[PDB]
Amino acid sequence: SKRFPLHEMRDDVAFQIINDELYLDGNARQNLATFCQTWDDENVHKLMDLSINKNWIDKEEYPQSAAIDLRCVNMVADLWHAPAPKNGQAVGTNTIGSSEACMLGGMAMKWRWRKRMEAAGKPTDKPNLVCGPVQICWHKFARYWDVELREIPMRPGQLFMDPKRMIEACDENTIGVVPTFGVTYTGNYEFPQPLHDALDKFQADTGIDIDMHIDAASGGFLAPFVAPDIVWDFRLPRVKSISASGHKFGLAPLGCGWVIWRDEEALPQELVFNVDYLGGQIGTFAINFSRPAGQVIAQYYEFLRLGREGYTKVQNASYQVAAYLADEIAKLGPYEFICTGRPDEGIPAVCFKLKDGEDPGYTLYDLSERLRLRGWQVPAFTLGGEATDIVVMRIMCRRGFEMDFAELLLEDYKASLKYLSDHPKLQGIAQQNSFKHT
Amino acid sequence: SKRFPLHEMRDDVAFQIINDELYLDGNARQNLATFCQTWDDENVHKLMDLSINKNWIDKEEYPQSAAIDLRCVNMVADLWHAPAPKNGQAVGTNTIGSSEACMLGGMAMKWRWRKRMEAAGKPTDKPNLVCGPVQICWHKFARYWDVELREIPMRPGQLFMDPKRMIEACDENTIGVVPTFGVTYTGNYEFPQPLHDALDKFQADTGIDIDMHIDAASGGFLAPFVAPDIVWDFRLPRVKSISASGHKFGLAPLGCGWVIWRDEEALPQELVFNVDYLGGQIGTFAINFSRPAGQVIAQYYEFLRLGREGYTKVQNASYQVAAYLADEIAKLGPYEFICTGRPDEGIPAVCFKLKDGEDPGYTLYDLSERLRLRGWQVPAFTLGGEATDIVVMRIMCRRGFEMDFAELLLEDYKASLKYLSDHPKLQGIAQQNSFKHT
Amino acid sequence: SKRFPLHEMRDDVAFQIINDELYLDGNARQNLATFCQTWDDENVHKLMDLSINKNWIDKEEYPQSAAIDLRCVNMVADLWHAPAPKNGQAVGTNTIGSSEACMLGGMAMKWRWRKRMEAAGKPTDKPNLVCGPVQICWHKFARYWDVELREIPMRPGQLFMDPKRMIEACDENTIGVVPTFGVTYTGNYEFPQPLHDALDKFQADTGIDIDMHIDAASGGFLAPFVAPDIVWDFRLPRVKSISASGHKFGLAPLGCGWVIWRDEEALPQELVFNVDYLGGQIGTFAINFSRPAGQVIAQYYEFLRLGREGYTKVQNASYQVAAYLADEIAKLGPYEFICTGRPDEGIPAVCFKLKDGEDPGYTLYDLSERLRLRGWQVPAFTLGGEATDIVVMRIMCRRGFEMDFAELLLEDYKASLKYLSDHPKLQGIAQQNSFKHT
Amino acid sequence: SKRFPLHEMRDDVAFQIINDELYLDGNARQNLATFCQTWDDENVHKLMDLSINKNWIDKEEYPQSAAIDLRCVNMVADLWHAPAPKNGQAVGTNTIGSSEACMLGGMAMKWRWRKRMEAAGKPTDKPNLVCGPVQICWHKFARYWDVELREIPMRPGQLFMDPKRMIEACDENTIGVVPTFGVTYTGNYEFPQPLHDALDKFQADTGIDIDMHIDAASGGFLAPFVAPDIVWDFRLPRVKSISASGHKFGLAPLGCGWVIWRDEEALPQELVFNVDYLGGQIGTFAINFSRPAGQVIAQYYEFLRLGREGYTKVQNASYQVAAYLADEIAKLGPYEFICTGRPDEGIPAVCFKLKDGEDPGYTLYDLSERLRLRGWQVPAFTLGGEATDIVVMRIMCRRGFEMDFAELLLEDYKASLKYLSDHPKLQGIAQQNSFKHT
Ligand SMILES: *[C@H](*)c1c(COP(=O)(O)O)cnc(C)c1O
Ligand SMILES: *[C@H](*)c1c(COP(=O)(O)O)cnc(C)c1O
Ligand SMILES: *[C@H](*)c1c(COP(=O)(O)O)cnc(C)c1O
Ligand SMILES: *[C@H](*)c1c(COP(=O)(O)O)cnc(C)c1O
Repeated sequence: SKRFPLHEMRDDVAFQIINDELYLDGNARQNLATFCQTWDDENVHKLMDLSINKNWIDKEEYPQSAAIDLRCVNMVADLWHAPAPKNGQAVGTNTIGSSEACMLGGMAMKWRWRKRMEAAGKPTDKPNLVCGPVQICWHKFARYWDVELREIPMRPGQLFMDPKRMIEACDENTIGVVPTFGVTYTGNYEFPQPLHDALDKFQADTGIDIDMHIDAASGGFLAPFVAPDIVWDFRLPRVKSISASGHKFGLAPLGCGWVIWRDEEALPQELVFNVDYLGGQIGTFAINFSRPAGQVIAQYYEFLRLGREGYTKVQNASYQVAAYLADEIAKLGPYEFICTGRPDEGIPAVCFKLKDGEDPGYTLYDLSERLRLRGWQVPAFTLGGEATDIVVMRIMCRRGFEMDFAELLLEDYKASLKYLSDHPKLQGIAQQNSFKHT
Repeated sequence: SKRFPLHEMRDDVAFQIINDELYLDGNARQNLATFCQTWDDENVHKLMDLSINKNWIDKEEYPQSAAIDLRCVNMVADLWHAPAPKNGQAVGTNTIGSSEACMLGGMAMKWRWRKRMEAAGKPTDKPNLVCGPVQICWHKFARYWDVELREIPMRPGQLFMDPKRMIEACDENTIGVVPTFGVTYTGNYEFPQPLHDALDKFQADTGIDIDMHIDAASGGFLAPFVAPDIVWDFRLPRVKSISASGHKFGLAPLGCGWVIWRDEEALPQELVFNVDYLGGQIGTFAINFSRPAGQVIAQYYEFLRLGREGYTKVQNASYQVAAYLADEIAKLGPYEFICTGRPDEGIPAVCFKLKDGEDPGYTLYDLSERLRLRGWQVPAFTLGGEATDIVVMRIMCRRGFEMDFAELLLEDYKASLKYLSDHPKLQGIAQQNSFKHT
Repeated sequence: SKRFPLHEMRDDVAFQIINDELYLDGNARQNLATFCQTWDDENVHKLMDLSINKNWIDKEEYPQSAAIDLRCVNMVADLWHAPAPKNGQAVGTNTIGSSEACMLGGMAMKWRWRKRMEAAGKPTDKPNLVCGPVQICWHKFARYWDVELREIPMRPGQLFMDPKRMIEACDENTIGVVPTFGVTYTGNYEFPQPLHDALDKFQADTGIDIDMHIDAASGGFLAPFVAPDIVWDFRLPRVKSISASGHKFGLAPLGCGWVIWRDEEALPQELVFNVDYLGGQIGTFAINFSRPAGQVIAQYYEFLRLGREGYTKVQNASYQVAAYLADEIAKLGPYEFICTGRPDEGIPAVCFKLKDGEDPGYTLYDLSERLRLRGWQVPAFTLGGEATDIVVMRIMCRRGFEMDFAELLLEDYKASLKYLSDHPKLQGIAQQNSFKHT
Repeated sequence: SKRFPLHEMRDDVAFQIINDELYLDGNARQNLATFCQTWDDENVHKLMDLSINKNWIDKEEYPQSAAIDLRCVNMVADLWHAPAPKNGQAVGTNTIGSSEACMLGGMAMKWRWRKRMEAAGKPTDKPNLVCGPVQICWHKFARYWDVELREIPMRPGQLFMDPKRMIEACDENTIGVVPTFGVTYTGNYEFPQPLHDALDKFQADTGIDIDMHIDAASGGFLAPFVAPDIVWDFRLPRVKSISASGHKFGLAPLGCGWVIWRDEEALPQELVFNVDYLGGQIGTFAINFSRPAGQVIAQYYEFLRLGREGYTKVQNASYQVAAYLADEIAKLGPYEFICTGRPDEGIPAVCFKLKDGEDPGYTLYDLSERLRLRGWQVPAFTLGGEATDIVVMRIMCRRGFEMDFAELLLEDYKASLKYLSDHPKLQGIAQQNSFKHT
């Protein structure tokens, strides 16, 4: 049970035991809380099966996996408008996910800032990072790398880091600013452009030059296709690096993330380690070492098969569903929407709360429980900062969640409302927050 | 081939294109350089295929995957003699590999050390780490977390960190010592026991109490089965944590690593982050967030199917082949062996060099090249520290590399020698280090 | 939107669309309400796949499928102690399920009765059928064939047809008595032996000769293996026919039923239809005509693979889990058990209710809902007969639901109780019967 | 050796034994006697495999299977011009085949009649059913439900139920008329419109109001696509119900039938039974209960993939081949055709007999045997009624039977004729009817 087994067991019996237990896991098709891919593609399955033993770090034994990874780095860099590479190869790396990507970005950000302060003869004893309602990976970064996290707290009417409060927290100890292009909590984009203008003025008034790292975990694979006019990437001079989750809207299977740097200068060479290989040593900047290359290969398949044309069609379908749900749900209760699935505002999500004062006879926690009985997982949870007095419901519309599935959700939603009305004693009982990806 | 594709392509054409390219990767069956699993098991393939979308961090949607992970943690802790958990669950976590596991162990060391010094009213801005010929992940750890790496260099006579030099580098700023229970370069174990005795005396003399973290990337899944008497794990009081690679001798597919802590006190809770889940929040101490659970499930399959009984047989087979090759190769040239595949000395590997002042007409680099033309990748490389000019050949004997495969290698080895003798001009031409996992 | 589609679409697109929505169906591994097979066997999947086009009624084109069906009929007849047939072939047939099998048995009863009456110059326009708490297929039989259904009502302290009330309902117009060897509602066996004794005495006293048809939908593939001493089958003279569901404890996949007659005399030939075939016409007594032979083939696979000893082990495991749950659940509340998974009393099920006048702060309907939120479907429903006031919870233990899953259920059971205790306003809200197979 | 096996057997041995004997079944590709699907589609195989455990009656655990079934009901009703449903859902149900469907239609018909007679103060103990050369399922219906079958006999000139002889058999005890829209014996359609006009006149002259149930086992999925203007469905007032076989020209795998009622009024609610489900009770009118939902899912796949335009193409291909064979075979002997594969007269079949008084030196029975030696099963059999002295050959052209298969059949046909000519003693030897689906 708790001990390492003493004796053997027939291969097929062991497989039989485990296979039967796994049916206890959900298939997530009715899970509207997660951001990760849950759609099945036969080709992706075959590519992953073929790559179970392909070692991502062994560029000697698996040269083509390595080659494909480099093409991916170039493509993502291009998608984000990185300046043309002098050597023809963009500066970036594949990672397990946005978490590792963000940490690599954070470290580079801290290193640049440090070397800069040292060149000015200033102490590098107490660095700080300015950001909004960031995902937990940034809290780990601040803690693990001894950096003071200056999180602009959420607050009624302004659930994001705005220019004014951002500047209020910036000083010579700020290694950089991290806008979240697709806030986990709500689905809305923190727009880098306005923040960028503020940083320019800041330099003009104080001489302090601050860089940006965009945590585009979700938005990095959305805006480029459905809202190209939004300027949030390398088109902005201060953006030295950007990270995103391939396994979210990048459409790759779980285990794929990306981080790109503006140019060679943006990435401190002190953070790159050379590794010997027969064809010459190659530098790597990663937290991991041995790991499978299947997700990189699957990511490439998605790029090759879809292109901008196909990604636009896929993301457009998600936004269409999200907008549909936002419009229909609005008609069923006294709700105040925070996100409505608009391409120009954020990701394909619907986030709302009960209007202040309004009491329809149930909280969102109660509604979430009723829906769970219908098989749906629609997360309800309290926000942070100075808005912890707010309870919201967030619906994520991923690939595979078609219009007809949304129609069914609406029927169950209405059925859940009718039930809550018929049984008033239910109101107020549900009090636990669901998994919200952070 | 550099920019993100503009137009889409037929799914099957995209697959066909990538599939054809992948034949350029090797299958590693004749690669005797890598430590990672290269053997195919139909059941492992099925479990992995079933888990492509199972999110390791989403304990809510995939509860059984989470349950299986916890069983593995307990089993590994048991295998390493961890003290009985007061709450029934061992303290530890699954990782992508030994690199992440080592970083988590390192940070824990750094944190325990901190609170130790602060308590004793002493500064904490100049920490250092004492170790031997460690794998690159530790060099990354030192650089990324600003810790002074005090690596005891290899030298003709002792290519490992010995008790004497270890104490010489130890002081009040030593956050801990890291013995490598299975040195990447040679395959030999750095025995923790002697170093442990030295650490107790160091405390009895200076009052300084230094702990250890065992990097058992390879050895953690070897000694427990074929050399139980070697005391290197939690049986030693100073060992507060141990890490190992499941995808190496743990026999799991690429993407699995483990780190276990002696008990709750060994892991600073300041490094643990809580995440909300409908069934209550759960603490996680990891660098990654979203990622697939298939490797954990496959690891469990190996534990269940093999048990101590099955692992002993698998590892015994490897040691058998290693010892055989060591015995037969010694008869082919003037060699000095560093590792001969002995269960009591290290892992299933053969490592040797030409005897000092002995020129047989070829270097090990030349031999490696002849073998490469015969399909084998047997790495030749220079050591580090004060042995920088020593060239060695290291042969890894993994699951799948059976006796008849070793017999073929010997025939190719002898043929390579005859060719080198018949063509003296080849001597000294090859000079590049092969991939050596570090 | 729901009209017959106008245009064609790509084969793989249509499949993709349907495949994706099928995830909305459950996998039933945590459904403890159904009696049907939910376990998966690769060999069964292969046999079914190979038989997709094998026509059960076309004995000419698919002679081996026909041969296999006949072997199954002989094996089932043998299992139920049917008298040895003169021509070497038992009288009986495969069906889609117990429903069709019961109707065939019902028609035969009605026919034997009619002929009996006609021979004695008695009217045949007012036939009735005596039974206990039968599954809905008998209510369908009564209505479709105009037979007065005399169902002995369940009542506190006697939820089954007892000898006394059975006789009270019998007369000259009774076509037969249907004991239910495994009552759907509770899982308990209605023992034929005592009822048979009553029918013998009834004949001796009134001259009325009444026969039985045993509805052994579940019990037919249980008692023969774990309680062979229970005399419920053909060993009893009045039992003219027996039916059972191969897809329940017969372990066959959905779509397999069986009905066996005592001998040629038990099956009126007026009900058999001869169909022309090259090798000679063959009689058929069935409601269906064209249909696949896959389930018959799979049933045969189960017979050959397991045999008596195999089935005994499979059923024994289910009885263990059931007895275990009954034993453990009793310790968690003021319950009165109706069925506790004892082999000598019924099927592997647990059925209970709250003790009269006892109020633990919840109804079983509330507990069922809490368990649903934890992924389990454990049906709670009101009884039939004259007990539509009593609410019970029934747990079915099928193949695949092993001990460890039962342990998990207990953990969730206890967790549900605690939640109900900490939230008393939940009491009495839930009030809808779950699917209970009738 | 016919008993229930005693010991277990290795799963692989049991599978091997059975797999090897199944090769004794034919693959039916050269069987031109059957109406059922014998074509293989990988997507249908995948869908069926995924649905092995999906319980058609458990709408609670398998809600999507249930929802898909309802879509199919609506689509088939639309295809047959059923009046728009007030509640949005057509009245009808999936069945295992046309046999069950016909019995359901038959019972409903008997009930509607009974209600009418009771209100009229007339006896209801002598019901009769008027029909033509119906398939065996109606003979079963008549026997099982005690209804007098008034079958208009086949006779030279008219091998079907004509208006005049239909009316001559109709009286106040007639529960209805059953036209066969695709006669099993000949492939010819019995046109409902002419019969309908006759029933209109019958009511005008006698006040006796008689309805119809169309047995469109084969024609129900043909005429709507290739002969839209044939008025045989709900477009006709007296048509209260229609049934058809999905596994015949509906292109679904074995185990799928359909029966649709004109409206709620056409279906006596006393024949519907309610079943409890967590989401509310749902009524069912079926003979069977538990069974797999795979065929329903596969039928939906065919509807979605093909649509009206696709079915038209598939059906046209079969008719093209039928017409081709009819035209060619006529040039090979003194034959009188009954069916020539015309879309406006019937299904894709070829039916013929030897001209009266003509003796080419062989009977169709002899020709059939010769073709069997060449791998073809082309049934030859005697008709009934007043044509008991007429022997015909019927060739069915199903999906998969391409033009080149037909060309091969013709070569073998010619070869068989030559052989018969060279061996005159063969004439008259063969005298057994083949399987003809009835
Ligand atoms: C999901 C998310 C992350 C974490 O990315 P992973 O791929 O899960 O490691 C980081 N930031 C934001 C804003 C996210 O939504
Ligand atoms: C292989 C190795 C590592 C790195 O482990 P990964 O599983 O590749 O991350 C670390 N330390 C040693 C001693 C190793 O051999
Ligand atoms: C399940 C059941 C039936 C119906 O059997 P099916 O195989 O679903 O047709 C009939 N009687 C009893 C007692 C049952 O439990
Ligand atoms: C084939 C046929 C039937 C029987 O249909 P099944 O799907 O085999 O139950 C009934 N009537 C006619 C006219 C048929 O051709």
